[PDB]
Amino acid sequence: KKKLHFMYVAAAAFVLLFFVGCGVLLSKKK
Repeated sequence: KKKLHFMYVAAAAFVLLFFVGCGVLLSKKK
């Protein structure tokens, strides 16, 4: 469970780079 608290939050910070790359995809949808 502790892994979901710290080891996880640390992920949401890095993995964010993959979620931000989709931003352009949405703005492209027309």
